[PDB]
Amino acid sequence: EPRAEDGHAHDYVNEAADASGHPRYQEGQLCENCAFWGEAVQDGWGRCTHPDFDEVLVKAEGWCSVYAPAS
Amino acid sequence: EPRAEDGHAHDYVNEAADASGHPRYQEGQLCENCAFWGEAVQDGWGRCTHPDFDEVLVKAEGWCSVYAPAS
Ligand code: SF4
Ligand code: SF4
Repeated sequence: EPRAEDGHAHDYVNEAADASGHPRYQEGQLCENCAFWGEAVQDGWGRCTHPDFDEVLVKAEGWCSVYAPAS
Repeated sequence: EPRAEDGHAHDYVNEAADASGHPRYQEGQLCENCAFWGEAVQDGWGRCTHPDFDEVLVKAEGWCSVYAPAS
């Protein structure tokens, strides 16, 4: 699938540091340690199970406002 | 806490101007200059001491029909 573009859904960012001034954002929060992290695919990219990112590839070091701590 | 969406309570808008249609609205009126404002908790977002806004965060440039001027 095509790689996700900043702002895709929920304020998505390919560079979590970029989500900085977001009230919900916390240091340490990445698509990688997210409860929506499907599996890795190619060169930092992976799949997000959250229904909203079903047709794009997302980035390991990225972030979105729908972020939940992995269990 | 979570950010407050538009219409949360008392005609709430995260962007003051949007309320230009309210009888109680006046240019220059903002959460940050409101008596119920409990200051920025996060960057551009603060607390509201009004019980109807107690679970959420409100926005410095927002406005609610229960606005009260402050010093
Ligand atoms: S839900 Fe989690 S994994 Fe999916 S894009 Fe947002 S932060 Fe990344
Ligand atoms: S009462 Fe309304 S205008 Fe005043 S701070 Fe709370 S949300 Fe903003």
